[PDB]
Amino acid sequence: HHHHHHMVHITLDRNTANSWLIISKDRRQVRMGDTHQNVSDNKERFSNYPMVLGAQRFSSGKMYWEVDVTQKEAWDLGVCRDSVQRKGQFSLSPENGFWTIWLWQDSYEAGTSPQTTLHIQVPPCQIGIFVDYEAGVVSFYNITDHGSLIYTFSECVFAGPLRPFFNVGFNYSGGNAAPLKLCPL
Ligand SMILES: OCc1cn(-c2ccc(Cl)cc2)nn1
Repeated sequence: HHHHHHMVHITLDRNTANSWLIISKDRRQVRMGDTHQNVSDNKERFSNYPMVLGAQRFSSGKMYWEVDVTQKEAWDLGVCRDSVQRKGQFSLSPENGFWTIWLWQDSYEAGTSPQTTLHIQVPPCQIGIFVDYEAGVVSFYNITDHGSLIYTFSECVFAGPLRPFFNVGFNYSGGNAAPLKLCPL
């Protein structure tokens, strides 16, 4: 792909984070804490899952960023509507305002309803995410495998501003403590 030139500098929004997340001072890394991180509750925080949004909102144009997932067992990445549900249980689907892929139990899947099996020969250490607002496209790239395509959502009905979306996943196993990191341009 040749999307690298639409690179944008993404930072995480502390106020949206689940209360167990630890966001780095530069707002470029997030990981699961071993306890509640001593923050007040608010209507923006994801309550049920270890999720956080980017601060940036996109309503036009072409945007590209990269996320490091090295040595994680589970995570979700992509974009979502600014107005997604924050509280209670929900599925990651375009009907609920999410355009995402994930790793879970040694398989990669796209957040369609129902979910779609992905075919990845080279487990990614870094994922590239490309959004074309006008075209209604979200695409995912395997940076470890020379930028190979993972998945394209097309005919997307965004229906509002978009925010970068992150889930560091649960760490029930003790093997999923590693952070998500926004990679430099
Ligand atoms: O480290 C064990 C661990 C804790 N969590 C967890 C689950 C749900 C929420 Cl809302 C917050 C944290 N996941 N794994």
